[PDB]
Amino acid sequence: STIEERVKKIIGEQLGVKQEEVTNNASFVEDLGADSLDTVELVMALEEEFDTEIPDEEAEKMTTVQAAIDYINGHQA
Ligand SMILES: C[As](C)(=O)[O-]
Ligand code: NA
Ligand SMILES: [Zn+2]
Ligand SMILES: [Zn+2]
Ligand SMILES: [Zn+2]
Ligand SMILES: [Zn+2]
Ligand SMILES: [Zn+2]
Ligand SMILES: [Zn+2]
Ligand SMILES: [Zn+2]
Repeated sequence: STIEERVKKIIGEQLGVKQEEVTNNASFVEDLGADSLDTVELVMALEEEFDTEIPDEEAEKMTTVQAAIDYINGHQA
């Protein structure tokens, strides 16, 4: 599985959303129904899956699926 696939799987699982709905340009809050808890638990799930830290100032701007994919691809452990 590619990093795109693994990031999308974690997002779908954390947010209770179906894969077909996790499009690359989807907004976590505006398309995938993320509530405030979801935002911190999603960051935590990505950090744990990829063994990487995400600074909160960058999480605040990480508002789409592609933003999360690009962060993870760009910070490989
Ligand atoms: C706990 As699981 C179904 O993402 O391996
Ligand atoms: Na795919
Ligand atoms: Zn899984
Ligand atoms: Zn849905
Ligand atoms: Zn949208
Ligand atoms: Zn951690
Ligand atoms: Zn940890
Ligand atoms: Zn760890
Ligand atoms: Zn951490």
